[PDB]
Amino acid sequence: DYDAAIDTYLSRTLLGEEVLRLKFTDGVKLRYGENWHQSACFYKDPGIEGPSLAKAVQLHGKELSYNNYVDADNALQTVKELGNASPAVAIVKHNNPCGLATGDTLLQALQAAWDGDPISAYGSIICTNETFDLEAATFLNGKFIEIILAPDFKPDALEYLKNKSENLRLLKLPELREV
RNA sequence: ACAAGUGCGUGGAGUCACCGGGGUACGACCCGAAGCCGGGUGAUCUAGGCGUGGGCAGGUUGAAGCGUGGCGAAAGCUACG
Repeated sequence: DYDAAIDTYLSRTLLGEEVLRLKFTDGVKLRYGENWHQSACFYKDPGIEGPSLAKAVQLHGKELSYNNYVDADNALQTVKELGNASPAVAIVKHNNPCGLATGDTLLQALQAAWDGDPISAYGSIICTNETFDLEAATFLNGKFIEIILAPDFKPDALEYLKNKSENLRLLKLPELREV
């Protein structure tokens, strides 16, 4: 690190050619890639930043893969543009947030996005802006989702989904409603 | 029960007493436990429930809430009271 700094600074000050070192430490192999012979491996960053996939817990659900991470992040970015305040949600398929909603009590918003896309949908990445509740949990029942992101969850809700479903990659992100 | 043998019985001595021994049942030569069961007694102690009262020197710590002030484009972060 020390030396890297000594490089970046000097290359930007003394001379002009600037050098950007990257922040990709602690690795983890995933399933594979777009195809079975396309092995991808997530490399977390040591940076303490804030809302990021690095700091998310897979309560239950088979190991997330390439596409998973990708879309999940796109979703996160979508919900994070609206900056707290008004309740909001989102969804996404093949790197395409195809279902943003705001509204009041999530319920409506959530389903309104499901109306937005009632085709492809099945197997998207719901990205709510706060905790999920049974109201719409029963709406989600049958409507296959790949991953469900959320700042936090409610015990009964969490349990409910957990046992009922057998695929939802529940990946609520501890404290994402900040900078 | 057919027979043959055999068992028991048969040519009159028992019965009623008094004084004794002994067996058996009853407390049974005397004393010696824990226990079992019937009907009554007890919550002045102690355990718990309830009603209605009494009490806890003097200090310490300093949650939420509230006021003012900082740092911030906001998001938000933060000091003291």
